[PDB]
Amino acid sequence: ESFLLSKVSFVIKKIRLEKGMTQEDLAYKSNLDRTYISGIERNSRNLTIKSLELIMKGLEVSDVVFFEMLIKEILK
Amino acid sequence: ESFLLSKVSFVIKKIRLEKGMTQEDLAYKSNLDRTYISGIERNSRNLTIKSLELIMKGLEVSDVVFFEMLIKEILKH
Amino acid sequence: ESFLLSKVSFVIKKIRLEKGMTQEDLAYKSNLDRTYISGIERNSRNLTIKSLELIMKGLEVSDVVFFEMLIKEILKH
Amino acid sequence: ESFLLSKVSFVIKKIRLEKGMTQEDLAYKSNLDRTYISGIERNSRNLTIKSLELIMKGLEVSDVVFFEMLIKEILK
DNA sequence: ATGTGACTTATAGTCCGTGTGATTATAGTCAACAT
DNA sequence: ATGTTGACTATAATCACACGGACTATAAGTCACAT
Repeated sequence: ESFLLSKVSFVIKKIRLEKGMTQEDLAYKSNLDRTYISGIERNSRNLTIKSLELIMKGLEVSDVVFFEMLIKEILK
Repeated sequence: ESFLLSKVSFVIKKIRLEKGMTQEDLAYKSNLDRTYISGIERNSRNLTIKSLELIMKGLEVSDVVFFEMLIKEILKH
Repeated sequence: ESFLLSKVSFVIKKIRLEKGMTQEDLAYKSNLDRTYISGIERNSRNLTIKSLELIMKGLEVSDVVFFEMLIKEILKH
Repeated sequence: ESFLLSKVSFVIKKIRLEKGMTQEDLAYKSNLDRTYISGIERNSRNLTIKSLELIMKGLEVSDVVFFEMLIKEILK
């Protein structure tokens, strides 16, 4: 697997939780598949930017906040 | 098309020129086709995080540094 | 345009495919531009004996056997 | 300089002589410059196929006969 | 609720080639004077 | 006759790039069945 990919996924999971969402609800909100999301969170998926963008919409988080977070997460 | 993509697209080119690289050099070190590097910069193609990671390694730049410039380009007017 | 040129350009391609090479290998091995190899085959282009020699070295072929295949191509109907 | 380019030039000179032609006449017959011809024969020019072709027409020699000769000259 | 697996279908990514403006090196062509 | 030296100017040859079609790998999106 990839280092970045795991932290993207970790971040996605982090934010979903800090907000109190279920996967079911992140899937609904972003108009994507729930198993799709589960896959990403166990990090069994290699998103495209577009997909990442949809997940950010679903999380209701701007690109900037996401990347600010991803950076922090990246530095152990 | 996509907001984030053209930003990612823009930043890949910006860095590449800042480092005096050519598409040929880049696609070189990213072990992607020079067609793909062109494709990305040209028509903001929808790359995968893994591919983006390869390009970062190609640009001889870190995850962090890239995303910090990404944030800057998004914030601009 | 020129009789001999399209014969030369035909034979460069023939050999290139016979040896299972691609254009951009040959462009490397011949120590000429990517687009020049294309341009020679694609249209014809008016190359120099020195450049022709480089290509022959690149096709991994001798002056002699090149010209022998050149003669054969000229002689065709 | 180049081996091939030398043998080419030598051949051009050879054929010119076996036909009893002067350079002046070889240049008239192919409409090129006499100093141009001179230059090739003293191996100071790297001609293009197009030019080579004009010289063959000026020598009144077919492409095939030229290369047949060029091959033989190439083999010592 | 979340996590599998496995199975299509869209598309990301590859591979080989075409065609092009802009710049640099050099062949094409023609002087003057040689011998 | 041929040789040589500068020249000017056409174009060979370079360099960075765009663009397309066809093919291969894989992400996108949806089932069934776990827990």
